[PDB]
Amino acid sequence: GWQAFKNDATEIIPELGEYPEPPPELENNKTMNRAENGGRPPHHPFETKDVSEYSCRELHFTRYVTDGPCRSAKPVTELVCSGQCGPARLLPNAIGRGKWWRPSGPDFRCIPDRYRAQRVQLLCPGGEAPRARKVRLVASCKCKRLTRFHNQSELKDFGTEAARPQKGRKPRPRARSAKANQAELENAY
Repeated sequence: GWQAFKNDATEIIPELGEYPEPPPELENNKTMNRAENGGRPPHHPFETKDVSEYSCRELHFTRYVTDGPCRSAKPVTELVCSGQCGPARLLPNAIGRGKWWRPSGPDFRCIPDRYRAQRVQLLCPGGEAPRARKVRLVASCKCKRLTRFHNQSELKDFGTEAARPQKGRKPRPRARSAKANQAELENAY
């Protein structure tokens, strides 16, 4: 006996189904805003003081004086002497072409004037008492030219010093003499 089999063809026609189509995935944002500024500084005109009188001008200064544990309740006025003037040139004839002799050393200076002694009132804290303080400050001042004629001068000061030895010997003055002399006195007939 024998044993056989029976088969047929074979067709492969699958339908499948792999169509993955998911939704999107992104983002989109915007931006918008506003701000404000500020700037309103002060504004004023310009100015300037000018002074140039004759003679030596008077410099008025102010400062607070203090002496001890107390202090001046108010400032003090001080007068300083300063300024500039001319050589004051004015002759009855006024000449000068190409001949001179006198010195050509012009100078300028102002002379002092009456002074003024002011009294300040110093106050102390809770514990001490106030105290007065007098201050001698110039009251006036005038500008008077003056020609000097000084000379000579001295400045600086730098010197030195050196010391050296000193040896030696005295001389040797030698000399020997001899007193000798002949003489004849043999007379005859």
